[PDB]
Amino acid sequence: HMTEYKLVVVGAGGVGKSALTIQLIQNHFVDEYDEDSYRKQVVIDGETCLLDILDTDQYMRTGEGFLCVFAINNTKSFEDIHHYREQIKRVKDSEDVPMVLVGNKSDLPSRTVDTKQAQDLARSYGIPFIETSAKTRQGVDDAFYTLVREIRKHKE
Ligand SMILES: Nc1nc2c(ncn2[C@@H]2O[C@H](COP(=O)(O)OP(=O)(O)OP(=O)(O)O)[C@@H](O)[C@H]2O)c(=O)[nH]1
Ligand SMILES: [Mg+2]
Repeated sequence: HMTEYKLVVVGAGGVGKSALTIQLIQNHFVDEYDEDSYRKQVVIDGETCLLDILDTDQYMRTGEGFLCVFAINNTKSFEDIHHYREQIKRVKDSEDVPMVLVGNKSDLPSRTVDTKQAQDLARSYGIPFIETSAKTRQGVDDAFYTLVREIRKHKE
């Protein structure tokens, strides 16, 4: 009676992958954290979805959609997005994998990646860009829901 979506959250260490997932799962922001996956049931456009979420193998090759996360005060995390996308394109053998680019930590003032750099990168890949804060919860639902919608756009 519900539809499963297998989602994988990738990106450089420290960008807030666990925090974003924990925000989705328990509606709270964890300052310090620690080895498995999470399930969440959520209605998205009138469909009961069971999200199966891996934070950071089986999931990489069977994942249906990817959140590619960098932090907006970590220029290197942003630069490394290319490596994460090439990896995904390799291990799914397609140039057209459901994916959302997420720029996390928007609450922080120390901002070294501009919204234009990020908009440019996402436009080049043909994917949505969503800005988030795991701390304030801004954008978190939006990122996961938009990923579900990209998966649907691609396959039944
Ligand atoms: N201010 C702020 N801090 C955040 C945010 N997201 C995560 N952090 C902090 O950044 C640090 C790293 O967050 P994690 O979720 O552990 O990062 P991760 O990407 O899962 O790191 P790995 O699991 O090592 O790959 C932690 O101290 C978090 O509290 C955010 O949106 N805003
Ligand atoms: Mg993590």
